[PDB]
Amino acid sequence: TKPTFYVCPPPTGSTIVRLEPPRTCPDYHLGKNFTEGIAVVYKENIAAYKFKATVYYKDVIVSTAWAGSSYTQITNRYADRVPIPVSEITDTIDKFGKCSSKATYVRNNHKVEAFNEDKNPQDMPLIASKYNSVGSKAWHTTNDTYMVAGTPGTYRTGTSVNCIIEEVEARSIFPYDSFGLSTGDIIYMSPFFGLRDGAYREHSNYAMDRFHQFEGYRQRDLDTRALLEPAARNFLVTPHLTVGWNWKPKRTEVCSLVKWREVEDVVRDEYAHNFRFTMKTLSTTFISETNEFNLNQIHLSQCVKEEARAIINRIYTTRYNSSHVRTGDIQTYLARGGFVVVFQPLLSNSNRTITTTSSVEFAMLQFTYDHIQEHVNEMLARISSSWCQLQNRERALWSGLFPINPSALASTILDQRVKARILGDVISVSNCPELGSDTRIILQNSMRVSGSTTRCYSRPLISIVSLNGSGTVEGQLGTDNELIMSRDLLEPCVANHKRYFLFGHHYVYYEDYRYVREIAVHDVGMISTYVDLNLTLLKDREFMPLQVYTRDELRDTGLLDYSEIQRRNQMHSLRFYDIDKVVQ
Amino acid sequence: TKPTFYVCPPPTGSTIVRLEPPRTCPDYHLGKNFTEGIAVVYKENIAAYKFKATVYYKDVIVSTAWAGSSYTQITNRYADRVPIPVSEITDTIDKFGKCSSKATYVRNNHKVEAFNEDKNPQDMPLIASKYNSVGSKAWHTTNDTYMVAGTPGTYRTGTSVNCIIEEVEARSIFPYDSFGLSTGDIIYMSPFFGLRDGAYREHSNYAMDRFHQFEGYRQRDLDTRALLEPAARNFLVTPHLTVGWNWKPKRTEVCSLVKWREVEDVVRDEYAHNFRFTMKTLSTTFISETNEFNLNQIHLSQCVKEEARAIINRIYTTRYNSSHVRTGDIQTYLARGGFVVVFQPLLSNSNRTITTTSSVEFAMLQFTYDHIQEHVNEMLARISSSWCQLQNRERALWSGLFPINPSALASTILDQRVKARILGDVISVSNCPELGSDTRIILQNSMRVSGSTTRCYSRPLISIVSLNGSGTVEGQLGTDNELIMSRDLLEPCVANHKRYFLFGHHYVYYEDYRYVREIAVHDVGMISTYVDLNLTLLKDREFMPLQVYTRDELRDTGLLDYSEIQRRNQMHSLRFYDIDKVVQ
Amino acid sequence: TKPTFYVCPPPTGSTIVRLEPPRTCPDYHLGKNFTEGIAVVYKENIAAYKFKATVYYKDVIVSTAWAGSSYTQITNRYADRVPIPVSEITDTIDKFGKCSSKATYVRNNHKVEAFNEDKNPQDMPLIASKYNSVGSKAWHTTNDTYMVAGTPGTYRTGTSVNCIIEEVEARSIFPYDSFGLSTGDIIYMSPFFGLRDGAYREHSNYAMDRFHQFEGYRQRDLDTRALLEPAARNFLVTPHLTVGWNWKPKRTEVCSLVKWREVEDVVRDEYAHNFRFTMKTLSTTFISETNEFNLNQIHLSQCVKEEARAIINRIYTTRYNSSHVRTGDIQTYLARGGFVVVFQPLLSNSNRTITTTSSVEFAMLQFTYDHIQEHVNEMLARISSSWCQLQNRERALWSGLFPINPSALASTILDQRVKARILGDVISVSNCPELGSDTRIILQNSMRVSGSTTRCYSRPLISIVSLNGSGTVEGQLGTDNELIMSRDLLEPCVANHKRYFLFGHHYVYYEDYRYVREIAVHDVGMISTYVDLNLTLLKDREFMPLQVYTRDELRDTGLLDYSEIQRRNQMHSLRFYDIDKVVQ
Ligand SMILES: *[C@@H]1O[C@H](CO)[C@@H](O[C@@H]2O[C@H](CO)[C@@H](O[C@H]3O[C@H](CO[C@H]4O[C@H](CO)[C@@H](O)[C@H](O[C@H]5O[C@H](CO)[C@@H](O)[C@H](O)[C@@H]5O)[C@@H]4O)[C@@H](O)[C@H](O[C@H]4O[C@H](CO)[C@@H](O)[C@H](O)[C@@H]4O)[C@@H]3O)[C@H](O)[C@H]2NC(C)=O)[C@H](O)[C@H]1NC(C)=O
Ligand SMILES: *[C@@H]1O[C@H](CO)[C@@H](O[C@@H]2O[C@H](CO)[C@@H](O[C@H]3O[C@H](CO[C@H]4O[C@H](CO)[C@@H](O)[C@H](O[C@H]5O[C@H](CO)[C@@H](O)[C@H](O)[C@@H]5O)[C@@H]4O)[C@@H](O)[C@H](O[C@H]4O[C@H](CO)[C@@H](O)[C@H](O)[C@@H]4O)[C@@H]3O)[C@H](O)[C@H]2NC(C)=O)[C@H](O)[C@H]1NC(C)=O
Ligand SMILES: *[C@@H]1O[C@H](CO)[C@@H](O[C@@H]2O[C@H](CO)[C@@H](O[C@H]3O[C@H](CO[C@H]4O[C@H](CO)[C@@H](O)[C@H](O[C@H]5O[C@H](CO)[C@@H](O)[C@H](O)[C@@H]5O)[C@@H]4O)[C@@H](O)[C@H](O[C@H]4O[C@H](CO)[C@@H](O)[C@H](O)[C@@H]4O)[C@@H]3O)[C@H](O)[C@H]2NC(C)=O)[C@H](O)[C@H]1NC(C)=O
Ligand SMILES: *[C@@H]1O[C@H](CO)[C@@H](O)[C@H](O)[C@H]1NC(C)=O
Ligand SMILES: *[C@@H]1O[C@H](CO)[C@@H](O)[C@H](O)[C@H]1NC(C)=O
Ligand SMILES: *[C@@H]1O[C@H](CO)[C@@H](O)[C@H](O)[C@H]1NC(C)=O
Repeated sequence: TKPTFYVCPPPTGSTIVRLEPPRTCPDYHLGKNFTEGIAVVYKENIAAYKFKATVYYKDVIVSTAWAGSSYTQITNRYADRVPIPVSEITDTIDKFGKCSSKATYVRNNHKVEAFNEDKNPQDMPLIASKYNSVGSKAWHTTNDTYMVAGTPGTYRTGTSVNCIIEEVEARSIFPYDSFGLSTGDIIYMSPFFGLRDGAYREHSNYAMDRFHQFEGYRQRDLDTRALLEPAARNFLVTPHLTVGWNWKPKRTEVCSLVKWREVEDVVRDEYAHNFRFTMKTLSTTFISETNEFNLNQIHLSQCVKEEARAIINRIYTTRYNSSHVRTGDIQTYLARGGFVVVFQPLLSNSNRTITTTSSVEFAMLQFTYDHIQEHVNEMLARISSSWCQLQNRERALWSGLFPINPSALASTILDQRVKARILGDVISVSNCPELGSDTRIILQNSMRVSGSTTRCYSRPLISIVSLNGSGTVEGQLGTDNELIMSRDLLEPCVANHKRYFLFGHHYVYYEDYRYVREIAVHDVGMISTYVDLNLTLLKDREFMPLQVYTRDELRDTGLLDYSEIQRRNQMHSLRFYDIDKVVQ
Repeated sequence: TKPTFYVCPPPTGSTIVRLEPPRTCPDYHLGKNFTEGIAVVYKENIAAYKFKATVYYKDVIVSTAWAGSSYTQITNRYADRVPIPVSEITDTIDKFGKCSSKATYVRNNHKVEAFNEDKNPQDMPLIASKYNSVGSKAWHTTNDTYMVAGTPGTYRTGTSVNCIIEEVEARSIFPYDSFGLSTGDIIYMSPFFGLRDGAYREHSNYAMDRFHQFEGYRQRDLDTRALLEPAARNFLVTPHLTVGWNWKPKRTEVCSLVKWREVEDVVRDEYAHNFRFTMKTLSTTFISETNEFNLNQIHLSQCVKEEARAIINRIYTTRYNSSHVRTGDIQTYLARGGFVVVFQPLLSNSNRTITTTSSVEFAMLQFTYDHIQEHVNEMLARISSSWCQLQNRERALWSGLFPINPSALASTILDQRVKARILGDVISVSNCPELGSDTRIILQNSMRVSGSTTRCYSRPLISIVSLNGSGTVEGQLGTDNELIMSRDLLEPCVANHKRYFLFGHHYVYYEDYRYVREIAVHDVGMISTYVDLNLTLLKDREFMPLQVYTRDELRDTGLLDYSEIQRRNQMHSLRFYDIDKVVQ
Repeated sequence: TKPTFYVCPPPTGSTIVRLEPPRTCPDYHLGKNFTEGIAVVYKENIAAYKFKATVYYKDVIVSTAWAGSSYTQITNRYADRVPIPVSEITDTIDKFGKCSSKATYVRNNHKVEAFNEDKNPQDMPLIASKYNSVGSKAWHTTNDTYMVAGTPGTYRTGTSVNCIIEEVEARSIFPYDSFGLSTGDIIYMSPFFGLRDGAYREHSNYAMDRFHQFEGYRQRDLDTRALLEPAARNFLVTPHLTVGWNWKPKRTEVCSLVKWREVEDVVRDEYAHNFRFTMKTLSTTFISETNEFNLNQIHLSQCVKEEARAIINRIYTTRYNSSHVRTGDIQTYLARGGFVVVFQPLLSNSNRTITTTSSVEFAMLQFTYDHIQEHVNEMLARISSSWCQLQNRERALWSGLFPINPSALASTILDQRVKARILGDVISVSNCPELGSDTRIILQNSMRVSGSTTRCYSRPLISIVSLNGSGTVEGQLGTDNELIMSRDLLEPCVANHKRYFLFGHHYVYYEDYRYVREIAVHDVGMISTYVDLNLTLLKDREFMPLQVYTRDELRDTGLLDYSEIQRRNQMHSLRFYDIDKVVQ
């Protein structure tokens, strides 16, 4: 509650200062050279190469029964899948639509045969299965299996043979040196093995005697009974069945890269030694290197070039036909995480394999961060430039207002109470030491000069009585609790005089140069020159490691688990038998 | 180092200007109409429907031995799994807990039988396996397998039959038209096939003679020897075993959608034709359309409605019991990426299938971007409003300070040195052309008027001597290196005169109207009116395509790989035999 | 188009106000105590434990042929895999590199034997398969299979036996109580079962008579014919083959945690009860708890401690050898989502199992949000501090300029036209009520005082004629369309008088105290004191649920699908046979 006053001795030319000329503000050259265009992004092809084939085999069952007193007993049953030799196929099924009843094959290196029901061989028609729905079709000749019992006390052996033609779906994966079938049989030969076009250099685990090729082969549709259209056709006689598939060259069917996404409007900027591809429709930003990608380092990449050319030409002709024009041939870049962006640059009218990560967020995060960063940097640059203009403008008010009141402005700028004079075009400042304790300042009642009536004081008079015995100073009350050491502020005595003066924590009121009243500072109504800026801060957040499906849930979508079946079924003999007891 | 001076000819009323009235600032109406409430998010169910069943079968082994000189030789061994007909089950096992020793079945379309050890049929008790741990239990009758040798030189055939009852776990996937068992057998009949409640319209690949239903069937627990509780029970006699499972209706057990996450506090805002669901506890924002979702377009969605009703009612009663109140029935929205949000709106007291993506991460990105965007937009709006108030306030200082010094303020505003006059309520400006070269300005030593002593000049006097022969102008030094063409700035000769004047790069010092000294501008102490704003920019970042597990690592978690086993084991005959040699 | 004037009655001391002292601005203490260091992040090990083993078995085929008239007929063929007893192995193959031609085994609890071709037993050399490429090698003795036909009308039975030694790859998963082989056989014994070191306490589903251990066993390489180096070796005789594998202790080979990523420069800050690990090279932020993690709660975690010690010591010695120094032993924290960060703190020179999520995004998002939040909060703090200094500085201009023009500044601050007086050190304001309608203000032509020539008016004179009959006021035009009710603003008649005054929407021009002309306000040239701030807002974005591979694509990378093979092949008997017809 104690007011602090100062005592400012008269200044001296010692400390002179000046206002700095207006500072220049940096011009922020934020903005890069970009390039609009069209892009097609390609990922690695992880799917298996899928085609359709046919299996031709005969089901040769050999049943041995023991005819008993009142029953028949099967004492053996040997089921076996045997191939159909290509001679019978190309000479009987695709000729008359019939299949011989006699199996001729090779087992244990011997040429063995077998006859259904031990009868004369016939040619039976191939009849569709009862479940021949779409896709999975099969034609067989016999619905019955033959066995005989005999007279009680003897063994009799029967035998069935069932000509079966099934359409299967084959499937081969890189490096395409084998393919498995829906029946479960692995065929250790590439689907592109042949005799011409350098195909004889494919992989094959079989001898060339098992392999037959029919150029111009006209396969037969067993439903419409009509020959199909000519097409080279491979036939391979596996020890347990015969596979046949339409031959197709390797160069035109499989390709390591597949189109992932077409992007109509991209923008390529160049940031510090690296390219950047911003795609605002996907909200995805890929970051490549400045070098081109040579598609000769990747196996089987012949599709992408022409595929992307057709797609990119269509996109340009359908969207940018009139606004822009092309500027050269397509460029190929390897984006980060294993992607391949085929980029066509537009202008306005003015060996290994690639492994792709399984994400797109490392890119969506990149786009979002780039957006916020670019925008916030632009806004900060604008704030900075605007701030400079405002300071350079306020320098004029400060420089133009010093003549009117130099001491107040110099005390504000230096954040310390000082007394300043204008010595022409410069300012001579001087520190005002604060009035210490042991000092009693008494306030006089009247502002009138003694005896004189046309002249009166301007500010209230005070008496700074000293306590250390240094006498008694008699001055008057300056401004902002500044105590001048003289009474040289007089004025012509105005009429209807009313003034308020700041005395510590009070506003003393003087009417006709005499004390009238006093009012606390906290009682006077307030006027604010302050403009408000209530800026709130971003709060801290914590992200939870959320998931839509767990690994268990993702390994729970199939009908059977191979490892489960094997763990449960491979202890059939341990569970239900005693493998440790010996019989003597 | 050369100072540049100007020469300002007297202005003319030609160019008059004025201060613009205060500009209005836009009121930013940033803020949307939101709606708090509770939500439950549902994903597609990708798991298989799992139940428990029992398999009843007999292991019929037929061994053929050749008794030799000093050894016995197995010349054949035919193992086979055969069904247990439902008559024996429902009449002997669930009646006395015993199983007949005689197998009666159908092979090759003939009714065949077989007897263990070729003896009289018995009824053996079903005994638990030695490995009957939790879950996987099995009861069998015989631990031994019977075979006989005979006299050296003859073949003898034995036969075992082992009654086996196993509890398996069945598993069926959409569209639920088959189910596989832990033993490996596919049962081509839906788990919900029956005779009542329209169940006879399910899928079945078998004839109705193989199917038996026992309404009110009381199954028997082979451990506590006690009947279980009544429940309709289906029995199906597959050619190789008999499956039995408790029947359950399709409408009450399987449902395409499963609850993923309950969210207690959500907020639905409406942004440009689309809904948005902000969930601050998950930090996830889903973006749907304005339309409701009809759950009748999705197969098997009967669970979600009532399930969500119970959960949502519990959540309200446990958290928002007193603060808010409900405002109508639940609404169903299809969020983006394939999710289903069942949203219950609160208020304060004042056919196909759905395919779900495997990542809500695009939604965590959405939430984070929405947060930064909303907050930064709010802060920019506040900066803009505050900026307007500050400019509208500084307009008062500029307008109020022009009378004191019009030329300085007009030179600052126009960013060009000009001379302005106040022609009443307007300002008449005039350009000040800069003083060119070939001009020598000489500085006079004394500021005193010749002869006069009570009158002296205010600013130093200069002599602008010309070189093109245009004579010699004699004026004095104005302010800011302005060269007035006259000497009309006089003053009453003050006592103790001290002034500093700016002469190019120097402050010339004059004491009693005579030159005294000079000081370089770079030597005078400085006072700064500048407030600092050191704003730093966001730097560029590069995100690496990081992963926790690769695709290989994710295909390395199982005990066996089916394709690996098949590639290695299906060349057993090629590796270890010579399939190309013929014997003659 | 109508100008609005005011009428301000003379103020009264009633409403006095004052400028607020400068407001203090909060010092933003944004900044946390961080700790630099090195970290190694460890994920859960999901891969199977993979080792190499050898299988020793004999292929015993038993063929029964029926020699016919002009052909041979196989009436049975029983293939079987039989073990090689360990006596023959350790006494003949690893001694001489030969294998006996006689199989001795146990089937149906009887000790059975069999001889290839029914000949005298021999010792045949083990010969490599023709396909012995890298890795998968196999040595067998016979490429041929023996069978005989006989005289037409009789059955003859042959038999092959083929000694086969294959190198397989075994594979066991947690809790390591079984392992499967590449041949498909499950071995129900832990790979770490033994006789010493407490290994006899592992899991084993077999009797101890089937198990043999050879301490110091020197296995034999069948290619270089040389003994290998000594190593304890387990042998187990499974009912269908014999497995042999080098024994290795459980404590030194398998460990639940695997090193995921080494991070050279991390920074651990402490935010609200939780630790945070910022890794700027990965752009990843993990958020743990303040507690240490006890690695004794996790099974098989013995690797991580010493592994991380070696790696962390190497990292320090290679990068931070001279800049920093260590500050204690390593600390172990469980980050969120199931990760384990082993953190070594640096200083400058001044039981269950852990389940890991499959993401590295919930943390890349965390890092990015932390970066934007920290930077934007720092910038907002700087804007706020700068704003305070600027307001505290502008308070000096407002306080210092009130003496010059109190009414204009008080009208601007209060955003309302008022009339203010300076009553010493305070300001007494008074509201100026606006001049209503029914009032005609007439403008006089001359500014000259009647008769007097050395004295003239300063502002144009007006006559406010009243219409309600209240007479006619005669005053003059004040400033800013303020209508003073008196004519007390006179001036010494200057020469060359030129003034512009604002009359509504016009600037009336007066030359020598007489009306001259008028100009519309919209016609006067403009000067702007306004500094521009064009701040643009962030626009709304929508993220699409993008994916690189779908779930189908990820389940399409294998050669065969087990469930597909089983669904297609398990209806072989239903498709191609008639299981519903009975023969009588
Ligand atoms: C061994 O026995 C089986 C039967 O156990 C024999 O199968 C028969 O042969 C038919 C020809 O292959 C086969 O397909 C037939 O039916 C197909 C389905 O069409 C429906 O409408 C039929 C009435 O016209 C109806 O009988 C039939 O119902 C049977 O099939 C359904 C299918 O799920 C079962 O649910 C039933 O239980 C029942 O078994 C169907 O509802 C039909 O598409 C077939 O037509 C073929 O040919 C057409 C040319 O005209 C062509 O246009 C069409 O696309 C098809 O390719 C065909 O009519 C049946 O399964 C069965 N036939 C009968 C009398 O039901 C099998 O042939 C035999 N094998 C040998 C070698 O002997
Ligand atoms: C063919 O031969 C096999 C043996 O080769 C027969 O199996 C026997 O029959 C028992 C009943 O099915 C079967 O289970 C028994 O043991 C179970 C384990 O309990 C433990 O504690 C026992 C102490 O009393 C101990 O002997 C036993 O150790 C045996 O089993 C473990 C299993 O890992 C082996 O590791 C050992 O080598 C040893 O063989 C166990 O440690 C036990 O749970 C069973 O109790 C059942 O019934 C209880 C009712 O009272 C019930 O409460 C409980 O829940 C169980 O359901 C039971 O005691 C054994 O494998 C074996 N018995 C013996 C004497 O070892 C098989 O029956 C036979 N098949 C036929 C048809 O002939
Ligand atoms: C049952 O019959 C099969 C044949 O049907 C017998 O297999 C023979 O035995 C050889 C030894 O195991 C086996 O491997 C031999 O060839 C390997 C490949 O090397 C190549 O270069 C050879 C030039 O000399 C060339 O002949 C050979 O071409 C054959 O094999 C390739 C393999 O794909 C086929 O594509 C061809 O069609 C052709 O069949 C190869 O191109 C070779 O690595 C082997 O050397 C081993 O031993 C070396 C020690 O000196 C060692 O350095 C090396 O690392 C190998 O371990 C070996 O020469 C062949 O498959 C075959 N031999 C012949 C004559 O082709 C099998 O032995 C028999 N089983 C029994 C028990 O009777
Ligand atoms: C700023 O705004 C927030 C939001 O309502 C408010 O809580 C806070 O009190 C405000 N601060 C000031 C100083 O007005
Ligand atoms: C702004 O702050 C940064 C951070 O320390 C500093 O490097 C830079 O020099 C500062 N700029 C100015 C102009 O002070
Ligand atoms: C602000 O800048 C944007 C960007 O070009 C522009 O469209 C807009 O008109 C500007 N606003 C103002 C008021 O100048």
